[PDB]
Amino acid sequence: AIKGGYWYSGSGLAVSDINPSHFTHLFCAFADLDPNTNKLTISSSNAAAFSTFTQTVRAKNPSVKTLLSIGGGGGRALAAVFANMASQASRRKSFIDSSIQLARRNNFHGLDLDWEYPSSDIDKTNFASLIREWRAAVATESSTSGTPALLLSAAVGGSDQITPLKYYPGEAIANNLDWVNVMTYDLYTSDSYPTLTQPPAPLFYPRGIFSADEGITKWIQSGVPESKLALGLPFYGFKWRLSDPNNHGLFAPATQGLGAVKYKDIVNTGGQVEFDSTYVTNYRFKGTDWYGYDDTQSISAKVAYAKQRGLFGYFAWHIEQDSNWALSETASRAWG
Ligand SMILES: [Cl-]
Ligand code: NA
Ligand code: NA
Ligand code: NA
Repeated sequence: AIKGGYWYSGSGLAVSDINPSHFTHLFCAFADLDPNTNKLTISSSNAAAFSTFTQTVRAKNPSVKTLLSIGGGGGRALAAVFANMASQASRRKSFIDSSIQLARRNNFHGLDLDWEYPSSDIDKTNFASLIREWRAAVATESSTSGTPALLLSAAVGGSDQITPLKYYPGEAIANNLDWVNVMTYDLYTSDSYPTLTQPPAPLFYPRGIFSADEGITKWIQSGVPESKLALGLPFYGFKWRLSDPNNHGLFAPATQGLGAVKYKDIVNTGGQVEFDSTYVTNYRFKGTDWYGYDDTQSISAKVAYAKQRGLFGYFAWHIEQDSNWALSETASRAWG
């Protein structure tokens, strides 16, 4: 049911170059949360693109649905801002009201909350209040205006490796959001694990305790039904420098991390591509350069996993990182 794609406004991909044929849902990232008013705002840079996002994409795929994403991975400061907004009923009200009005005023079908991350039992309770009040406002605004109701989603931590999932209210999510975008990636980055090559977003991780499978299982255990979970797919990976170009498998000795790299830039490298079916990851190497990332095989494998578990679907972060829609096409084809 969801073939999701995030369009990151700072990516350089123009809205008119998006191919919405491979998606059911497109997220326009990100509106900003104003710390002063606690209103959802759009930067003057984004206003023209956001205001025509939906009209533009629907010219190519009229059945595609759009949502305005709010927040971002903006560090602890942005988390603080969401946290303080969520703490008071009147702040939540400003955010709720402005988010709905902004979605309507800019022809979005929905809103996507990206608070990274609730990080206390109080954050948890406030998150539940925020989303119940948001659902209530969305149902009221829809009934009072006659306008078809906004969709509500949230992007959520995808593993205890990323953030303690105990600080999400699973039951409040199940009853109040239409689905969640489970961020099942960035588990084993080259910045955090610089001395051994890793699968950064492995489906399974039998040498440890965290994986996409662990995260999905925890979300289901936490009170969210599989039919409200969308599996996250990263369109980028991480790079390491190998100690020895001849020692180039998973968990190979590395001298350091060399950052994150878009899929489209990994494919550029050529070299040798491999697929590990135990962890479900691709990797690619040339000389001492090593990349751990999702290529078409692991994308297909993750999408098949999602479909077999009865998940709602999948989403990609983010679409500009793809190469000629290769991963987007692969994921859509895998789902059917
Ligand atoms: Cl490890
Ligand atoms: Na507006
Ligand atoms: Na609902
Ligand atoms: Na080095």
